[PDB]
Amino acid sequence: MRLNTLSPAEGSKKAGKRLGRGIGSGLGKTGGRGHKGQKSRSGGGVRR
RNA sequence: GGUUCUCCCCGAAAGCUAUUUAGGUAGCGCCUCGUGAAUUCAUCUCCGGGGGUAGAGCACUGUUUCGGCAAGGGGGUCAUC
Ligand SMILES: [Mg+2]
Ligand SMILES: [Mg+2]
Ligand SMILES: [Mg+2]
Ligand SMILES: [Mg+2]
Ligand SMILES: [Mg+2]
Ligand SMILES: [Mg+2]
Ligand SMILES: [Mg+2]
Ligand SMILES: [Mg+2]
Ligand SMILES: [Mg+2]
Ligand SMILES: [Mg+2]
Ligand SMILES: [Mg+2]
Ligand SMILES: [Mg+2]
Repeated sequence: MRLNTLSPAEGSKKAGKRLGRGIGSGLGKTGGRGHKGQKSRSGGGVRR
């Protein structure tokens, strides 16, 4: 127990998705939106 | 139109329905991750079923040719009260 030996529970912290950061990321160009509809646009999508 | 580091595992759709809808979107179908559960599911063999397609046929609804039977047509001639 020193200020540089404390570590979080396992599974307690998970990295966020980061869209549009290359091929390898698995989340490049389109960023998980597919091609070219209303739902791909910034602000795009239909009301409830 | 563009969307910037890496590796591992799985892996579609371009259909149906609706839409001032048709290059948009929503539910379902197909993809993924998780949880739960029945020999649940597949192929083969044997058993039980309904069919009206392929082929065929011409009783029926239609169509078609030839021959006998000819109803009855129509043509001559006299009649034509
Ligand atoms: Mg990822
Ligand atoms: Mg990908
Ligand atoms: Mg694009
Ligand atoms: Mg399109
Ligand atoms: Mg789309
Ligand atoms: Mg805008
Ligand atoms: Mg694969
Ligand atoms: Mg179909
Ligand atoms: Mg209808
Ligand atoms: Mg039968
Ligand atoms: Mg038939
Ligand atoms: Mg036939």
